[PDB]
Amino acid sequence: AAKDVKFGNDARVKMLRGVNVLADAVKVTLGPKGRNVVLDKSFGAPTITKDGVSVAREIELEDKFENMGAQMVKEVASKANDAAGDGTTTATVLAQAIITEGLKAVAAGMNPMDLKRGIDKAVTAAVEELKALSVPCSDSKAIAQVGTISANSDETVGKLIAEAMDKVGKEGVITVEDGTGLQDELDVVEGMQFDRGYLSPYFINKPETGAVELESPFILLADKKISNIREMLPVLEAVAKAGKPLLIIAEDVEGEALATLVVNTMRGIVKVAAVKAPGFGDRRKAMLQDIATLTGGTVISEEIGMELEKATLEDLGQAKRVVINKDTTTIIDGVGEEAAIQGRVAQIRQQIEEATSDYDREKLQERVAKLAGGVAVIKVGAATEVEMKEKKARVEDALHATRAAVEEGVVAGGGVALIRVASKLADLRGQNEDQNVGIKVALRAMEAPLRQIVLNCGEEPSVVANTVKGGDGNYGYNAATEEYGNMIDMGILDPTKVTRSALQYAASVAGLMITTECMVTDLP
Repeated sequence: AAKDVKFGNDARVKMLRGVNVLADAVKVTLGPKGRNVVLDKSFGAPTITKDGVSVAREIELEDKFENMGAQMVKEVASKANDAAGDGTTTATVLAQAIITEGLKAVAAGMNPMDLKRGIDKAVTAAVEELKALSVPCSDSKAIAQVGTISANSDETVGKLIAEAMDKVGKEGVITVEDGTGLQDELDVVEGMQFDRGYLSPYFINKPETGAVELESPFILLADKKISNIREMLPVLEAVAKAGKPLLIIAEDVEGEALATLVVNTMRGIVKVAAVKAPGFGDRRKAMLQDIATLTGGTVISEEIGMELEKATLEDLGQAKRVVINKDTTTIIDGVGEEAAIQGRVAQIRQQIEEATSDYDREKLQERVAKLAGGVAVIKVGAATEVEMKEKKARVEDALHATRAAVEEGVVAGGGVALIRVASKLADLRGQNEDQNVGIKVALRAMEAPLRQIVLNCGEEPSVVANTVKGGDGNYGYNAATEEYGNMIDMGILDPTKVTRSALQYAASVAGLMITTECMVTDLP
Protein backbone atom coordinates (compact mmCIF):
# COMPACT_ATOMS: atom_id res chain seq x y z
CA ALA A 1 0.00 0.00 0.00
CA ALA A 2 1.83 3.06 1.29
CA LYS A 3 5.31 3.41 -0.20
CA ASP A 4 8.45 5.33 0.69
CA VAL A 5 9.98 7.53 -2.02
CA LYS A 6 13.53 8.91 -2.08
CA PHE A 7 14.69 11.59 -4.51
CA GLY A 8 18.09 12.74 -5.67
CA ASN A 9 21.05 12.32 -3.36
CA ASP A 10 19.27 10.31 -0.65
CA ALA A 11 18.26 7.46 -2.95
CA ARG A 12 21.69 7.42 -4.58
CA VAL A 13 23.57 7.24 -1.28
CA LYS A 14 21.21 4.49 -0.13
CA MET A 15 22.03 2.51 -3.27
CA LEU A 16 25.74 3.27 -2.87
CA ARG A 17 25.87 1.96 0.69
CA GLY A 18 23.88 -1.15 -0.24
CA VAL A 19 26.25 -1.90 -3.11
CA ASN A 20 29.17 -1.22 -0.77
CA VAL A 21 27.88 -3.82 1.69
CA LEU A 22 27.35 -6.39 -1.06
CA ALA A 23 30.75 -5.78 -2.65
CA ASP A 24 32.55 -5.85 0.69
CA ALA A 25 30.91 -9.21 1.37
CA VAL A 26 31.77 -10.64 -2.06
CA LYS A 27 35.13 -9.19 -3.11
CA VAL A 28 37.08 -10.57 -0.14
CA THR A 29 36.81 -14.00 -1.78
CA LEU A 30 38.38 -12.74 -5.02
CA GLY A 31 41.84 -13.93 -5.98
CA PRO A 32 43.91 -17.06 -5.41
CA LYS A 33 44.54 -15.94 -1.82
CA GLY A 34 40.88 -15.28 -1.17
CA ARG A 35 39.28 -14.87 2.23
CA ASN A 36 36.65 -17.04 3.88
CA VAL A 37 33.07 -15.81 4.35
CA VAL A 38 30.95 -17.58 6.97
CA LEU A 39 27.36 -17.98 5.77
CA ASP A 40 25.27 -18.72 8.85
CA LYS A 41 22.68 -21.43 8.20
CA SER A 42 19.54 -21.89 10.28
CA PHE A 43 19.99 -25.67 10.24
CA GLY A 44 22.89 -25.43 12.69
CA ALA A 45 26.16 -25.89 10.82
CA PRO A 46 27.52 -22.65 9.30
CA THR A 47 29.18 -23.01 5.91
CA ILE A 48 32.56 -21.49 5.02
CA THR A 49 32.91 -20.68 1.32
CA LYS A 50 35.40 -18.83 -0.87
CA ASP A 51 33.18 -18.34 -3.95
CA GLY A 52 31.43 -15.05 -4.58
CA VAL A 53 28.38 -16.73 -6.12
CA SER A 54 27.11 -18.21 -2.85
CA VAL A 55 27.86 -15.03 -0.89
CA ALA A 56 26.03 -12.94 -3.48
CA ARG A 57 23.05 -15.31 -3.44
CA GLU A 58 22.86 -15.30 0.37
CA ILE A 59 22.95 -11.51 0.87
CA GLU A 60 19.75 -9.55 1.53
CA LEU A 61 19.98 -6.29 3.47
CA GLU A 62 17.35 -5.24 5.99
CA ASP A 63 16.93 -1.67 4.73
CA LYS A 64 14.61 -1.44 1.74
CA PHE A 65 16.63 0.90 -0.49
CA GLU A 66 19.92 -0.80 0.38
CA ASN A 67 18.25 -4.11 -0.40
CA MET A 68 17.08 -2.89 -3.81
CA GLY A 69 20.53 -1.60 -4.73
CA ALA A 70 22.29 -4.77 -3.62
CA GLN A 71 19.69 -6.98 -5.30
CA MET A 72 19.91 -5.20 -8.66
CA VAL A 73 23.71 -5.38 -8.65
CA LYS A 74 23.41 -9.06 -7.70
CA GLU A 75 20.95 -9.61 -10.56
CA VAL A 76 23.29 -8.12 -13.15
CA ALA A 77 26.19 -10.13 -11.71
CA SER A 78 24.13 -13.32 -11.97
CA LYS A 79 23.31 -12.37 -15.57
CA ALA A 80 27.04 -12.08 -16.24
CA ASN A 81 27.60 -15.49 -14.63
CA ASP A 82 24.82 -17.10 -16.68
CA ALA A 83 26.13 -15.63 -19.94
CA ALA A 84 29.91 -15.96 -19.60
CA GLY A 85 30.03 -18.84 -17.10
CA ASP A 86 32.11 -17.08 -14.43
CA GLY A 87 33.27 -13.65 -13.28
CA THR A 88 30.51 -12.79 -10.81
CA THR A 89 32.98 -11.41 -8.27
CA THR A 90 34.83 -9.41 -10.93
CA ALA A 91 31.56 -7.97 -12.21
CA THR A 92 30.50 -7.05 -8.68
CA VAL A 93 33.79 -5.34 -7.80
CA LEU A 94 33.85 -3.49 -11.14
CA ALA A 95 30.28 -2.33 -10.54
CA GLN A 96 31.19 -1.14 -7.05
CA ALA A 97 34.17 0.81 -8.38
CA ILE A 98 32.21 2.51 -11.16
CA ILE A 99 29.30 3.28 -8.83
CA THR A 100 31.50 4.76 -6.10
CA GLU A 101 33.48 6.99 -8.45
CA GLY A 102 30.46 8.03 -10.52
CA LEU A 103 28.45 8.91 -7.42
CA LYS A 104 31.40 10.93 -6.12
CA ALA A 105 31.48 12.80 -9.44
CA VAL A 106 27.70 13.34 -9.47
CA ALA A 107 27.71 14.71 -5.92
CA ALA A 108 30.22 17.30 -7.15
CA GLY A 109 27.69 18.41 -9.76
CA MET A 110 28.62 16.39 -12.82
CA ASN A 111 25.88 15.57 -15.32
CA PRO A 112 24.75 11.92 -14.94
CA MET A 113 23.85 11.56 -18.63
CA ASP A 114 27.31 12.53 -19.84
CA LEU A 115 28.92 10.43 -17.11
CA LYS A 116 26.99 7.38 -18.32
CA ARG A 117 27.81 8.11 -21.97
CA GLY A 118 31.51 8.47 -21.21
CA ILE A 119 31.51 5.27 -19.17
CA ASP A 120 29.86 3.33 -22.00
CA LYS A 121 32.27 4.80 -24.56
CA ALA A 122 35.24 3.77 -22.42
CA VAL A 123 33.75 0.30 -21.94
CA THR A 124 33.22 -0.18 -25.69
CA ALA A 125 36.80 0.91 -26.35
CA ALA A 126 37.96 -1.50 -23.64
CA VAL A 127 36.00 -4.36 -25.21
CA GLU A 128 37.59 -3.63 -28.59
CA GLU A 129 41.05 -3.55 -27.00
CA LEU A 130 40.36 -6.84 -25.21
CA LYS A 131 39.26 -8.40 -28.50
CA ALA A 132 42.51 -7.19 -30.09
CA LEU A 133 44.56 -8.49 -27.14
CA SER A 134 42.82 -11.87 -26.92
CA VAL A 135 44.91 -14.92 -27.78
CA PRO A 136 42.95 -17.24 -30.11
CA CYS A 137 42.25 -20.71 -28.69
CA SER A 138 41.80 -23.07 -31.64
CA ASP A 139 44.65 -25.59 -31.45
CA SER A 140 43.95 -28.81 -29.57
CA LYS A 141 46.98 -28.07 -27.39
CA ALA A 142 45.44 -24.74 -26.37
CA ILE A 143 42.12 -26.48 -25.67
CA ALA A 144 43.89 -28.99 -23.44
CA GLN A 145 45.73 -26.17 -21.67
CA VAL A 146 42.51 -24.25 -20.99
CA GLY A 147 40.99 -27.48 -19.71
CA THR A 148 43.94 -28.09 -17.38
CA ILE A 149 43.94 -24.63 -15.80
CA SER A 150 40.14 -24.55 -15.66
CA ALA A 151 40.19 -27.88 -13.76
CA ASN A 152 42.93 -27.15 -11.19
CA SER A 153 45.80 -28.52 -13.29
CA ASP A 154 44.28 -31.85 -14.34
CA GLU A 155 45.76 -33.18 -17.58
CA THR A 156 43.10 -35.90 -17.81
CA VAL A 157 40.20 -33.41 -17.81
CA GLY A 158 41.87 -31.24 -20.43
CA LYS A 159 42.63 -34.23 -22.64
CA LEU A 160 39.04 -35.48 -22.38
CA ILE A 161 37.63 -32.07 -23.27
CA ALA A 162 40.08 -31.62 -26.15
CA GLU A 163 39.32 -34.99 -27.73
CA ALA A 164 35.58 -34.52 -27.20
CA MET A 165 35.67 -31.20 -29.04
CA ASP A 166 37.81 -32.84 -31.72
CA LYS A 167 35.12 -35.46 -32.28
CA VAL A 168 32.15 -33.07 -32.16
CA GLY A 169 33.78 -29.87 -33.44
CA LYS A 170 34.40 -26.53 -31.80
CA GLU A 171 30.69 -25.63 -31.93
CA GLY A 172 29.48 -29.18 -31.29
CA VAL A 173 27.34 -30.13 -28.32
CA ILE A 174 29.33 -31.93 -25.61
CA THR A 175 27.90 -33.06 -22.27
CA VAL A 176 29.19 -34.77 -19.14
CA GLU A 177 27.45 -37.53 -17.21
CA ASP A 178 28.33 -39.93 -14.43
CA GLY A 179 30.06 -43.13 -15.51
CA THR A 180 30.65 -46.49 -13.86
CA GLY A 181 34.16 -47.83 -13.37
CA LEU A 182 37.52 -46.18 -12.87
CA GLN A 183 38.56 -45.34 -16.44
CA ASP A 184 37.05 -42.41 -18.32
CA GLU A 185 34.76 -43.48 -21.17
CA LEU A 186 33.99 -41.16 -24.09
CA ASP A 187 31.25 -42.04 -26.57
CA VAL A 188 29.26 -40.21 -29.25
CA VAL A 189 25.51 -40.76 -29.65
CA GLU A 190 22.84 -39.37 -31.95
CA GLY A 191 21.13 -36.43 -30.26
CA MET A 192 20.48 -32.72 -30.53
CA GLN A 193 20.29 -29.62 -28.34
CA PHE A 194 18.03 -26.60 -28.88
CA ASP A 195 18.12 -23.43 -26.78
CA ARG A 196 14.92 -23.84 -24.79
CA GLY A 197 14.42 -24.15 -21.04
CA TYR A 198 11.84 -25.57 -18.67
CA LEU A 199 8.66 -23.53 -18.40
CA SER A 200 8.74 -23.65 -14.59
CA PRO A 201 11.71 -24.21 -12.23
CA TYR A 202 9.49 -26.62 -10.27
CA PHE A 203 10.52 -29.53 -12.52
CA ILE A 204 14.13 -29.45 -11.29
CA ASN A 205 15.53 -32.77 -10.08
CA LYS A 206 19.17 -31.74 -9.49
CA PRO A 207 19.34 -28.63 -7.27
CA GLU A 208 23.15 -28.54 -7.59
CA THR A 209 23.02 -27.43 -11.24
CA GLY A 210 19.31 -26.65 -11.54
CA ALA A 211 19.02 -29.17 -14.38
CA VAL A 212 15.95 -31.30 -15.06
CA GLU A 213 17.72 -34.61 -15.71
CA LEU A 214 15.64 -37.54 -16.99
CA GLU A 215 16.76 -41.12 -17.62
CA SER A 216 15.25 -43.02 -20.58
CA PRO A 217 12.12 -40.83 -20.75
CA PHE A 218 9.26 -40.59 -23.19
CA ILE A 219 8.88 -37.33 -25.11
CA LEU A 220 5.51 -35.99 -26.25
CA LEU A 221 5.87 -33.76 -29.32
CA ALA A 222 2.82 -31.50 -29.66
CA ASP A 223 2.31 -29.04 -32.51
CA LYS A 224 -0.50 -27.22 -30.67
CA LYS A 225 -0.71 -25.03 -27.59
CA ILE A 226 -1.90 -26.96 -24.53
CA SER A 227 -4.08 -25.23 -21.94
CA ASN A 228 -6.44 -27.94 -20.70
CA ILE A 229 -5.57 -31.49 -19.64
CA ARG A 230 -8.52 -33.76 -20.42
CA GLU A 231 -7.40 -34.15 -24.04
CA MET A 232 -3.91 -35.30 -22.99
CA LEU A 233 -4.62 -37.15 -19.73
CA PRO A 234 -4.41 -40.60 -21.44
CA VAL A 235 -0.79 -39.74 -22.27
CA LEU A 236 -0.12 -39.23 -18.56
CA GLU A 237 -1.86 -42.50 -17.74
CA ALA A 238 0.17 -44.34 -20.38
CA VAL A 239 3.49 -42.95 -19.16
CA ALA A 240 2.51 -43.72 -15.55
CA LYS A 241 1.69 -47.35 -16.37
CA ALA A 242 4.94 -47.49 -18.34
CA GLY A 243 6.71 -46.21 -15.22
CA LYS A 244 9.14 -43.97 -17.11
CA PRO A 245 9.24 -40.15 -17.06
CA LEU A 246 7.63 -38.06 -19.79
CA LEU A 247 8.91 -34.96 -21.59
CA ILE A 248 6.47 -32.46 -23.10
CA ILE A 249 7.68 -30.43 -26.09
CA ALA A 250 4.80 -28.26 -27.29
CA GLU A 251 4.38 -24.75 -28.65
CA ASP A 252 3.25 -23.61 -25.19
CA VAL A 253 1.81 -25.47 -22.19
CA GLU A 254 0.46 -22.93 -19.71
CA GLY A 255 -2.47 -22.33 -17.41
CA GLU A 256 -4.22 -25.22 -15.69
CA ALA A 257 -2.12 -27.75 -17.62
CA LEU A 258 1.17 -26.29 -16.39
CA ALA A 259 -0.24 -25.90 -12.88
CA THR A 260 -1.40 -29.51 -12.65
CA LEU A 261 1.88 -30.79 -14.10
CA VAL A 262 3.86 -28.81 -11.52
CA VAL A 263 1.57 -29.99 -8.72
CA ASN A 264 1.91 -33.63 -9.79
CA THR A 265 5.69 -33.30 -10.08
CA MET A 266 5.96 -31.97 -6.53
CA ARG A 267 3.56 -34.69 -5.36
CA GLY A 268 5.91 -37.18 -7.02
CA ILE A 269 3.23 -39.57 -8.27
CA VAL A 270 4.43 -38.86 -11.83
CA LYS A 271 7.65 -37.23 -13.03
CA VAL A 272 6.94 -35.21 -16.19
CA ALA A 273 8.91 -32.27 -17.59
CA ALA A 274 7.77 -29.69 -20.14
CA VAL A 275 9.94 -27.57 -22.43
CA LYS A 276 8.81 -25.02 -25.01
CA ALA A 277 9.02 -25.83 -28.70
CA PRO A 278 12.07 -24.17 -30.30
CA GLY A 279 11.61 -21.36 -32.80
CA PHE A 280 8.36 -20.11 -34.26
CA GLY A 281 6.43 -20.26 -37.51
CA ASP A 282 7.21 -22.96 -40.05
CA ARG A 283 10.68 -23.30 -38.52
CA ARG A 284 9.13 -24.54 -35.28
CA LYS A 285 7.20 -27.23 -37.15
CA ALA A 286 10.33 -28.22 -39.08
CA MET A 287 12.46 -28.67 -35.96
CA LEU A 288 9.64 -30.51 -34.18
CA GLN A 289 9.59 -32.90 -37.14
CA ASP A 290 13.39 -33.16 -36.87
CA ILE A 291 13.16 -34.11 -33.19
CA ALA A 292 10.40 -36.61 -33.98
CA THR A 293 12.60 -38.26 -36.60
CA LEU A 294 15.53 -38.26 -34.16
CA THR A 295 13.47 -40.00 -31.47
CA GLY A 296 11.77 -42.36 -33.92
CA GLY A 297 8.33 -41.13 -32.85
CA THR A 298 5.92 -38.66 -34.41
CA VAL A 299 4.61 -35.17 -33.71
CA ILE A 300 0.91 -34.64 -33.01
CA SER A 301 -0.49 -31.81 -35.13
CA GLU A 302 -4.01 -30.39 -35.09
CA GLU A 303 -3.89 -29.33 -38.75
CA ILE A 304 -3.68 -32.93 -40.00
CA GLY A 305 -6.55 -34.01 -37.75
CA MET A 306 -4.37 -35.87 -35.23
CA GLU A 307 -5.83 -35.11 -31.80
CA LEU A 308 -4.13 -35.52 -28.44
CA GLU A 309 -6.76 -38.08 -27.40
CA LYS A 310 -5.31 -40.71 -29.75
CA ALA A 311 -1.75 -40.00 -28.58
CA THR A 312 -0.47 -43.32 -27.25
CA LEU A 313 2.80 -45.11 -26.47
CA GLU A 314 3.48 -46.43 -29.98
CA ASP A 315 3.34 -42.84 -31.29
CA LEU A 316 5.42 -41.52 -28.37
CA GLY A 317 9.08 -40.64 -28.81
CA GLN A 318 11.70 -42.18 -26.56
CA ALA A 319 15.23 -41.12 -25.65
CA LYS A 320 18.09 -42.17 -23.35
CA ARG A 321 18.82 -39.05 -21.28
CA VAL A 322 17.39 -35.53 -21.25
CA VAL A 323 19.08 -32.55 -19.60
CA ILE A 324 17.03 -29.35 -19.33
CA ASN A 325 18.81 -26.27 -18.01
CA LYS A 326 17.37 -22.81 -17.42
CA ASP A 327 17.95 -21.76 -21.04
CA THR A 328 19.00 -24.90 -22.94
CA THR A 329 17.85 -28.51 -23.24
CA THR A 330 19.67 -31.57 -24.58
CA ILE A 331 18.19 -34.82 -25.88
CA ILE A 332 20.85 -37.53 -25.68
CA ASP A 333 20.88 -40.82 -27.62
CA GLY A 334 17.34 -40.63 -28.93
CA VAL A 335 16.53 -44.12 -30.20
CA GLY A 336 15.74 -44.06 -33.91
CA GLU A 337 16.61 -45.60 -37.24
CA GLU A 338 19.86 -44.29 -38.71
CA ALA A 339 18.23 -44.49 -42.14
CA ALA A 340 15.63 -41.94 -41.03
CA ILE A 341 18.39 -39.60 -39.83
CA GLN A 342 20.26 -39.97 -43.12
CA GLY A 343 17.10 -39.31 -45.13
CA ARG A 344 16.30 -36.24 -43.05
CA VAL A 345 19.79 -34.75 -43.41
CA ALA A 346 19.74 -35.48 -47.14
CA GLN A 347 16.35 -33.77 -47.50
CA ILE A 348 17.57 -30.74 -45.53
CA ARG A 349 20.68 -30.51 -47.71
CA GLN A 350 18.43 -30.66 -50.79
CA GLN A 351 16.37 -27.79 -49.38
CA ILE A 352 19.74 -26.09 -48.93
CA GLU A 353 20.40 -26.22 -52.67
CA GLU A 354 16.90 -25.07 -53.61
CA ALA A 355 16.90 -22.44 -50.85
CA THR A 356 17.06 -18.86 -52.09
CA SER A 357 17.31 -16.40 -49.19
CA ASP A 358 20.54 -16.23 -47.20
CA TYR A 359 18.65 -16.26 -43.89
CA ASP A 360 16.83 -19.48 -44.77
CA ARG A 361 20.08 -20.97 -46.09
CA GLU A 362 22.00 -20.27 -42.88
CA LYS A 363 19.11 -21.54 -40.76
CA LEU A 364 19.11 -24.75 -42.81
CA GLN A 365 22.87 -25.17 -42.38
CA GLU A 366 22.41 -24.69 -38.63
CA ARG A 367 19.59 -27.24 -38.47
CA VAL A 368 21.40 -29.87 -40.54
CA ALA A 369 24.68 -29.46 -38.65
CA LYS A 370 22.89 -29.66 -35.30
CA LEU A 371 20.93 -32.77 -36.29
CA ALA A 372 23.72 -34.68 -38.04
CA GLY A 373 26.61 -33.82 -35.72
CA GLY A 374 25.09 -35.49 -32.68
CA VAL A 375 26.05 -35.20 -29.03
CA ALA A 376 29.02 -36.91 -27.41
CA VAL A 377 28.95 -38.04 -23.78
CA ILE A 378 32.02 -38.09 -21.53
CA LYS A 379 31.73 -40.45 -18.57
CA VAL A 380 33.65 -39.60 -15.40
CA GLY A 381 35.43 -42.52 -13.76
CA ALA A 382 36.89 -42.51 -10.27
CA ALA A 383 37.60 -44.87 -7.39
CA THR A 384 35.14 -43.48 -4.84
CA GLU A 385 31.73 -42.12 -5.78
CA VAL A 386 32.29 -38.80 -4.00
CA GLU A 387 35.50 -38.41 -6.00
CA MET A 388 33.47 -39.16 -9.13
CA LYS A 389 31.02 -36.40 -8.19
CA GLU A 390 33.73 -33.82 -7.53
CA LYS A 391 35.58 -34.78 -10.72
CA LYS A 392 32.37 -34.55 -12.76
CA ALA A 393 31.67 -31.10 -11.33
CA ARG A 394 35.22 -30.01 -12.17
CA VAL A 395 34.83 -31.45 -15.68
CA GLU A 396 31.58 -29.51 -16.17
CA ASP A 397 33.21 -26.27 -15.00
CA ALA A 398 36.25 -26.84 -17.21
CA LEU A 399 33.98 -27.62 -20.15
CA HIS A 400 32.11 -24.34 -19.68
CA ALA A 401 35.38 -22.42 -19.40
CA THR A 402 36.78 -24.10 -22.53
CA ARG A 403 33.57 -23.38 -24.43
CA ALA A 404 33.82 -19.71 -23.49
CA ALA A 405 37.49 -19.63 -24.51
CA VAL A 406 36.63 -21.16 -27.89
CA GLU A 407 33.76 -18.71 -28.36
CA GLU A 408 35.81 -15.58 -27.63
CA GLY A 409 39.46 -16.27 -26.81
CA VAL A 410 41.95 -16.28 -23.95
CA VAL A 411 43.39 -13.24 -22.16
CA ALA A 412 45.58 -12.74 -19.11
CA GLY A 413 43.80 -13.78 -15.93
CA GLY A 414 43.79 -12.28 -12.48
CA GLY A 415 42.53 -8.89 -13.65
CA VAL A 416 45.71 -8.14 -15.61
CA ALA A 417 43.80 -7.87 -18.89
CA LEU A 418 41.47 -5.17 -17.55
CA ILE A 419 44.27 -3.05 -16.08
CA ARG A 420 46.37 -3.46 -19.24
CA VAL A 421 43.47 -2.26 -21.38
CA ALA A 422 42.85 0.64 -18.99
CA SER A 423 46.51 1.67 -19.25
CA LYS A 424 46.35 1.37 -23.04
CA LEU A 425 43.24 3.59 -23.19
CA ALA A 426 44.68 6.47 -21.15
CA ASP A 427 44.29 9.06 -23.94
CA LEU A 428 40.62 8.43 -24.81
CA ARG A 429 38.41 11.51 -24.54
CA GLY A 430 34.76 12.36 -25.08
CA GLN A 431 32.87 15.36 -26.41
CA ASN A 432 32.24 16.87 -22.97
CA GLU A 433 34.50 17.15 -19.94
CA ASP A 434 31.88 15.15 -18.04
CA GLN A 435 32.48 12.36 -20.55
CA ASN A 436 36.20 12.64 -19.81
CA VAL A 437 35.44 12.30 -16.10
CA GLY A 438 33.35 9.22 -16.82
CA ILE A 439 36.15 7.74 -18.93
CA LYS A 440 38.59 8.24 -16.05
CA VAL A 441 36.03 6.61 -13.74
CA ALA A 442 35.91 3.58 -16.03
CA LEU A 443 39.71 3.39 -16.20
CA ARG A 444 40.05 3.43 -12.41
CA ALA A 445 37.27 0.85 -12.19
CA MET A 446 39.07 -1.57 -14.50
CA GLU A 447 42.19 -0.98 -12.42
CA ALA A 448 40.27 -1.89 -9.25
CA PRO A 449 39.92 -5.72 -9.47
CA LEU A 450 43.67 -6.34 -9.66
CA ARG A 451 44.12 -4.01 -6.69
CA GLN A 452 41.54 -6.02 -4.74
CA ILE A 453 43.23 -9.31 -5.65
CA VAL A 454 46.60 -7.94 -4.52
CA LEU A 455 45.07 -6.61 -1.29
CA ASN A 456 43.64 -10.06 -0.60
CA CYS A 457 47.09 -11.49 -1.32
CA GLY A 458 48.38 -9.19 1.44
CA GLU A 459 50.67 -7.13 -0.78
CA GLU A 460 50.16 -3.41 -1.23
CA PRO A 461 48.08 -2.81 -4.39
CA SER A 462 49.35 0.57 -5.58
CA VAL A 463 52.93 -0.32 -6.52
CA VAL A 464 51.91 -3.71 -7.93
CA ALA A 465 49.28 -2.08 -10.14
CA ASN A 466 51.78 0.57 -11.25
CA THR A 467 54.35 -2.09 -12.15
CA VAL A 468 51.76 -4.11 -14.08
CA LYS A 469 50.69 -0.99 -15.99
CA GLY A 470 54.34 -0.32 -16.79
CA GLY A 471 54.61 -3.64 -18.60
CA ASP A 472 53.12 -4.50 -21.97
CA GLY A 473 51.26 -7.44 -23.43
CA ASN A 474 50.12 -10.16 -21.05
CA TYR A 475 52.80 -9.30 -18.49
CA GLY A 476 51.36 -8.87 -15.02
CA TYR A 477 51.53 -9.91 -11.38
CA ASN A 478 51.02 -13.49 -10.22
CA ALA A 479 49.07 -13.50 -6.96
CA ALA A 480 49.80 -17.14 -6.10
CA THR A 481 53.60 -16.96 -6.40
CA GLU A 482 53.94 -13.20 -5.72
CA GLU A 483 56.05 -12.89 -8.88
CA TYR A 484 55.82 -11.17 -12.26
CA GLY A 485 55.77 -12.50 -15.80
CA ASN A 486 53.55 -13.59 -18.67
CA MET A 487 50.19 -14.96 -17.55
CA ILE A 488 49.81 -17.37 -20.48
CA ASP A 489 53.26 -18.71 -19.63
CA MET A 490 52.26 -19.00 -15.96
CA GLY A 491 48.87 -20.44 -16.94
CA ILE A 492 46.80 -17.82 -15.09
CA LEU A 493 44.29 -17.10 -17.85
CA ASP A 494 40.55 -16.58 -18.21
CA PRO A 495 38.31 -16.62 -21.29
CA THR A 496 37.92 -13.26 -23.01
CA LYS A 497 34.16 -13.80 -22.88
CA VAL A 498 34.24 -13.81 -19.07
CA THR A 499 36.15 -10.54 -18.75
CA ARG A 500 34.15 -8.85 -21.51
CA SER A 501 30.81 -9.90 -20.01
CA ALA A 502 31.84 -8.81 -16.52
CA LEU A 503 32.92 -5.39 -17.80
CA GLN A 504 29.81 -4.96 -19.95
CA TYR A 505 27.35 -5.89 -17.21
CA ALA A 506 29.14 -3.80 -14.58
CA ALA A 507 28.95 -0.88 -17.00
CA SER A 508 25.24 -1.51 -17.58
CA VAL A 509 24.35 -1.60 -13.89
CA ALA A 510 26.54 1.41 -13.10
CA GLY A 511 24.89 3.41 -15.86
CA LEU A 512 21.45 2.39 -14.61
CA MET A 513 22.22 3.37 -11.02
CA ILE A 514 24.01 6.64 -11.79
CA THR A 515 21.04 7.85 -13.86
CA THR A 516 18.52 7.06 -11.10
CA GLU A 517 16.79 10.11 -9.62
CA CYS A 518 14.01 8.32 -7.71
CA MET A 519 13.39 5.11 -5.75
CA VAL A 520 10.00 3.70 -4.76
CA THR A 521 9.74 0.90 -2.20
CA ASP A 522 7.27 -0.52 0.29
CA LEU A 523 7.00 1.18 3.65
CA PRO A 524 8.80 -0.66 6.51
